[PDB]
Amino acid sequence: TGCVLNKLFQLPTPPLSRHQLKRLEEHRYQSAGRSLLEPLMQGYWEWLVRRVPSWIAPNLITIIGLSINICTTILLVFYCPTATEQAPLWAYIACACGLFIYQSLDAIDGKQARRTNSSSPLGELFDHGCDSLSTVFVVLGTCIAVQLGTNPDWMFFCCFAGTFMFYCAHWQTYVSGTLRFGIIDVTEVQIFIIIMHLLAVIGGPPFWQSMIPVLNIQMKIFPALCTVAGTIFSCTNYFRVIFTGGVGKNGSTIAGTSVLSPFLHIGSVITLAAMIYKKSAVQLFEKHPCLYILTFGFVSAKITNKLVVAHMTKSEMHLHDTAFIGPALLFLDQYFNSFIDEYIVLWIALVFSFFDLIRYCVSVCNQIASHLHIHVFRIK
Amino acid sequence: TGCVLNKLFQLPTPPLSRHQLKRLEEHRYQSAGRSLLEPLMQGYWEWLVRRVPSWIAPNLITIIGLSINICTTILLVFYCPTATEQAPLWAYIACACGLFIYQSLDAIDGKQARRTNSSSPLGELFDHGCDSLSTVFVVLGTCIAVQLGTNPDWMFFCCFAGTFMFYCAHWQTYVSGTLRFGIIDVTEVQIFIIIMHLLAVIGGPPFWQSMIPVLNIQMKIFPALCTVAGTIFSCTNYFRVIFTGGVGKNGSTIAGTSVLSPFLHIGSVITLAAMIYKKSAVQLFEKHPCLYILTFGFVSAKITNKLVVAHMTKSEMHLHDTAFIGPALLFLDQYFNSFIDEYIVLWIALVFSFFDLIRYCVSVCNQIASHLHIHVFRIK
Ligand SMILES: C[N+](C)(C)CCOP(=O)([O-])OP(=O)(O)OC[C@H]1O[C@@H](n2ccc(N)nc2=O)[C@H](O)[C@@H]1O
Ligand SMILES: C[N+](C)(C)CCOP(=O)([O-])OP(=O)(O)OC[C@H]1O[C@@H](n2ccc(N)nc2=O)[C@H](O)[C@@H]1O
Ligand SMILES: [Mg+2]
Ligand SMILES: [Mg+2]
Ligand SMILES: [Mg+2]
Ligand SMILES: [Mg+2]
Repeated sequence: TGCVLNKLFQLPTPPLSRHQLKRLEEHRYQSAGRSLLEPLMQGYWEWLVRRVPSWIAPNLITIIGLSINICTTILLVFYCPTATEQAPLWAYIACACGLFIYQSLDAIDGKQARRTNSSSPLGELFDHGCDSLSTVFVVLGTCIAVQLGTNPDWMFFCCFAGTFMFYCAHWQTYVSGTLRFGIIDVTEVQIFIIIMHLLAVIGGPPFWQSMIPVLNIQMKIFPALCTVAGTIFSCTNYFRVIFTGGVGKNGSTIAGTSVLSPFLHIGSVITLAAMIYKKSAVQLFEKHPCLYILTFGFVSAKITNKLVVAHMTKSEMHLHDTAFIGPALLFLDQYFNSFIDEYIVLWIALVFSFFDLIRYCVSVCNQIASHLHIHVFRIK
Repeated sequence: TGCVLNKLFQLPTPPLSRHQLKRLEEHRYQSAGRSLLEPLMQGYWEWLVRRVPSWIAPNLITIIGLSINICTTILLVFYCPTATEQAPLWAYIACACGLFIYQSLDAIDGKQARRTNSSSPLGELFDHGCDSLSTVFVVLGTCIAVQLGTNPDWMFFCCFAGTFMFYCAHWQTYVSGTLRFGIIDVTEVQIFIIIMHLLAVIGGPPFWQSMIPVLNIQMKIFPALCTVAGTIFSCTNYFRVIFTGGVGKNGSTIAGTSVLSPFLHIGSVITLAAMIYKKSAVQLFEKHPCLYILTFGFVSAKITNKLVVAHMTKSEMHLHDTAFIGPALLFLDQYFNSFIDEYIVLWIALVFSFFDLIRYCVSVCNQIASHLHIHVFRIK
């Protein structure tokens, strides 16, 4: 049983050459900037991390974080799959508490890593690899909380903008070598999302359906308008640095590739999502919104994780990836006038994309761990 | 003018690594077998090659062959673009003479190469690269001669079968290292095509429309039935050797790749041609058959030439190639319910595929020529 399962999750060919892993060993983390709300929370997080026992490995906290986040959002998705129903109030509280636990466990893992001398390139790749998967579920859970499924165009834009903004933050890191925090970053967005879930508890659908008297717009467009305003502001800060801050030869990226090369990957994901939406004869997204976002979210999360791998190995990005096979199956199905029911194909695309993400992650983590001789979830 | 034009035809990145070209230098041509009609023509070709002056480089004869073949077929395509009209009789004679000149010039180029000590890996790549382009035009010209455009399903199968059979002959060479001639090969097929053009001169449309009394099938299906029978016979000889004749480790190819890997490339070309045909709302192939065959022919010819390159460099085949961009443009256009007229998109796809083929060929030929220090069209 263990031999077949291990063979199922290992990639047939090693994803990294021997020279990139050695180059990965020479990598040294550099970050700059300070978020607006971060200095107040540091006192809380410094208290919390000191209570964690020293024998707990860093990557085990992260996986606990994801598991709490996945379970609470999947339960919320289970109760409200078209985003029009109302779930029991305690489910939103559980998601609210789960995200607060996630944020608290994320922010202390590197403090535990420092204190215990267990900082490693595996930890950095795993952390940012965990952040990439969590981001799709938090924005989806937000969309459920505001019942944005009744207005799909706003739902489509907001969910994919968050994934695109998160990828673009990592894109800046691929060119410049340094993680730069804005005034509004992950902490402010997540704090805004936890409070929003509590208003969804207090006011329900009548609050969200109430009219804002000054603007004559529905209240549901305000988080989306905040997403528009937030995207423009965040992109402006990020885009100045990609075009002017290239440290490679002749202002190229650190890998010597074109500064526009990561755009094509996330752009292809967003474009494919747009192609399937506007051509669907059965209104696929409107009938099954949560399942669709999860399918392309795993595709998007893997593409982000490949950029992290590309960052850590100082390598080029190949546009051709197996992650697009699942969306292509959906894309080919719509080409034949939906000869098979798209809902069945979407489940096939979901299951494939999930397993393909997990297979890549397990194979990369195991290969690096064997080379550096540490265990991923155990301290020696 | 010369700097911009040279930049237009060179690929931005060198297609071959330094180690594959060195490995290409160690390649030694090996062939086995004898065709049925070849021993009688050898006496004629030995007479002809002795009359060619020794200062003519081999690759210049080949390019003369292609130019005569291209011009005569394009003139025939110019007169009969839907394959239903009748061209003037002298145009078929010119094509008949042109193919006879092609065959005669092809068969003597290696004899000239031997006699003059000018045999080189560039010559072998250029020769098989020239054969791959000529094959699409000869089968297309045959289809014009029999007016097969009135029956598109037979026209589609026969043209693509010839390209697939020719690729498969080279596929056997990629696994086994040796060119194996059958009893029915290029010589017998071309001799059958020259005689067929002369019957098209003698009998015209009434002969081709006459009923065969014993079978109750139209005469137009007989070359296609010969193509079916020929494909089955030829595939049977070829397919035994791919499955049992692998000389690599554990019966793999000489490059260590799966024996099924070349199938995916030519299969994708044939499948794409099939997708665009059956979904077209405007009956695109029936209105513009010659233009369609030329578009996918250049795609198919390049993919064959990449296999030749893959053979000569003992390298793996990458499925991702720029040659598919042109068909994909057509494929994406049909996905949006033909928002642009497919005829215009097909011209765009033709022009792109032609330039992309030429760009690849010029860049590869120039890179190898500079490394081995010979001139492609000039003997020192
Ligand atoms: C801004 N925060 C701190 C609130 C959260 C986002 O920040 P993050 O999690 O991307 O990184 P961070 O600022 O916590 O940095 C912690 C650092 O610890 C290291 N790290 C992380 C995870 C892990 N399993 N092992 C590690 O050694 C990495 O070098 C990481 O960069
Ligand atoms: C069976 N024929 C001979 C009628 C035609 C098909 O055969 P082909 O053209 O593939 O090869 P061939 O049997 O003429 O072999 C001629 C050989 O000459 C060499 N050659 C070819 C072309 C060229 N410009 N320079 C060369 O040195 C190659 O090694 C080639 O293999
Ligand atoms: Mg952290
Ligand atoms: Mg983190
Ligand atoms: Mg020859
Ligand atoms: Mg030849």
